[PDB]
Amino acid sequence: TSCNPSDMSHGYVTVKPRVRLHFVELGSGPAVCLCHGFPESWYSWRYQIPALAQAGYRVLAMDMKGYGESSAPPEIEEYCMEVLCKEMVTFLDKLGLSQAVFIGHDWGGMLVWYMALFYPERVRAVASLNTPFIPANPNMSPLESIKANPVFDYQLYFQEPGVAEAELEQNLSRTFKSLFRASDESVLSMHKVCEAGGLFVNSPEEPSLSRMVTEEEIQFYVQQFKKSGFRGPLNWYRNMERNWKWACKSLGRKILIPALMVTAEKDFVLVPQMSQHMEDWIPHLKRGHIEDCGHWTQMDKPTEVNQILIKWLDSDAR
Amino acid sequence: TSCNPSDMSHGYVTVKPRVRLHFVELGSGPAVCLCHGFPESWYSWRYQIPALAQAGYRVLAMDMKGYGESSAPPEIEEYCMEVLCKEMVTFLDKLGLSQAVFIGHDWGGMLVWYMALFYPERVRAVASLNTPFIPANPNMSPLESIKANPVFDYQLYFQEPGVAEAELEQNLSRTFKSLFRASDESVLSMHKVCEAGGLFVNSPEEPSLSRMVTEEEIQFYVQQFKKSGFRGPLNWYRNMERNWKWACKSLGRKILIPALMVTAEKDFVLVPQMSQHMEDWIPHLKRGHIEDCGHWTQMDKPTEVNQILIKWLDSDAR
Ligand SMILES: CCNC(=O)Nc1cccc2ccccc12
Ligand SMILES: CCNC(=O)Nc1cccc2ccccc12
Repeated sequence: TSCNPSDMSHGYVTVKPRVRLHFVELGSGPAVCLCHGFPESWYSWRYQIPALAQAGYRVLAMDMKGYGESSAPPEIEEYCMEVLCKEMVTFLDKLGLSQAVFIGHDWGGMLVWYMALFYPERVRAVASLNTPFIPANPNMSPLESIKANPVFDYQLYFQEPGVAEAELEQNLSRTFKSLFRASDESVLSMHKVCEAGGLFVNSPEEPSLSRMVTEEEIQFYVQQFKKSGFRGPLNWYRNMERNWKWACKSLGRKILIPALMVTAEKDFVLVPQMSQHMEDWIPHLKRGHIEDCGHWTQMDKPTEVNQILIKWLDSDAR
Repeated sequence: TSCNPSDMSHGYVTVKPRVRLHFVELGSGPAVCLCHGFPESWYSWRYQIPALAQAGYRVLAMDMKGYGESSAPPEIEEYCMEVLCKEMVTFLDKLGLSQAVFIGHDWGGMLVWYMALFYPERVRAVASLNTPFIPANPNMSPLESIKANPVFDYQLYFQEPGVAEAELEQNLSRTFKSLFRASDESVLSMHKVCEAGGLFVNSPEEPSLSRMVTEEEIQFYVQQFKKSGFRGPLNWYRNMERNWKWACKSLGRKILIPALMVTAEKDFVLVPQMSQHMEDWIPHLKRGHIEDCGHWTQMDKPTEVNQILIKWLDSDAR
């Protein structure tokens, strides 16, 4: 079971005069906020939305700041974790929600950890797909940390505004077809990007459609990204100095609320090994692991994600 | 406590191609659907929305078909009880709501009774402000019943398309200032409206502001009615025979779900005596009565409306 955009309830919350956030809503019961990653949409949760609502939950699948129908200001400062988390709290206030279960993937996963860290009174429970929780080191710089591991090469390529924007916007159909693939079907070399010139360097001009996605699904991402482009989505990566300084202010405090860390076996960037020793800083931490699952966790193994999320929600969040 | 439109969560549900239903959403818990009357808005529930949300309820204040941000087709048939009720069922389906407590006023009150009558499985509990539930007599004609009562003379004036629209749209500021008044402040005589050839005859050109409303509140209704006018709202009255024929299909069946009948002492059109013997057709009917309260119930006595609704929701709807 998937989602048809015309058959969904579309909600709009003005968090700031310049910032309006779009979301889809399905089901009744406890509020469950779904936060997608880069370069995604609310549509990335298409298989989770009817499954979680059927399970007995009020699903609020977000269109993150800079994505789809949500506002996309050009400023880099507008995409730091501090302002992004603040808006999500304002989103809960304007909807009359005291608490909500926050589930995130990729960049959304990073947001949900900081939402649980800085606002535990507004987050009932926290779940993250692929993205682990690493407390910021005050004696270590955020720039040299990305330079240390060769897999985060594309991150430095994403820093300069306009450089990644022109490549990703060049051909939207080619962009999502090359990105949304299973690990065995993938051709993207994340280890070396800056030297290669771009991300779709080894990718063909007309790539084949992956087994996880259809032509209709790919074209929805194409139409959504025509509204604002890639500037807003890429700006999430351009706040390494601001995010590090804000995270160092928490230092000592822990995420005491019920947590769930879901690792993807085939994610070569957000490797399952990165999630090690997370229970030292998170006492009520639960785990989930998906075999043959790449980076696009929701699209790759929807049945496995639905099973783990529902089981954890009914036992630890309810 | 009231509602500010810019700070509200705006939801949109496309129930039919050409028909999109707008609503404001606040709070968590059981779904509470609020249905306004003629010539109103979701804003008529401005005092109820924060009160019910604070009480522990998920408030869904509707912009009824033909009002404000909701779709307004010009077809008369599009505003009969049958198609209006079916669209509200589809509204619950697309939002993933199996049940919702329906609270209505005026035409919204007539809609909620028919939602409880034909779709009791989707109506958790039913409440109505001023509007009683009278079963349709298959031997009695709809035009004969309205003509027999001198108070329903204005309904005959509302029949011919364009006639009542031209008067109500002539001066929107005058329209809402003349209509939204407490019974003692009323400048409109609902008797002999056809004889006078208009509703605003005894009413002055520049009417004074009522004690219930401010200038800011009046201007909101003006701006909302600039979008589609009065054709859609007036079409709710132009389906007498269609509503009678559909109601006759229920014949003999009782509303077995929990129900609330709230009467307004000073409503001279929907008089408290019209609600007599309602318990014969509704076995589990609870009552409410507001003294010194005119037709604009929510506006006139907000504190009393909130006290009665919350008390009943906590004991019968939950
Ligand atoms: C929080 C940092 N996470 C990311 O940058 N994730 C990714 C973004 C875009 C393409 C990818 C392709 C493979 C793996 C991860 C990818
Ligand atoms: C379902 C039938 N109810 C109505 O027609 N209600 C009314 C509509 C417009 C103005 C009014 C003014 C006073 C009382 C009732 C009024």
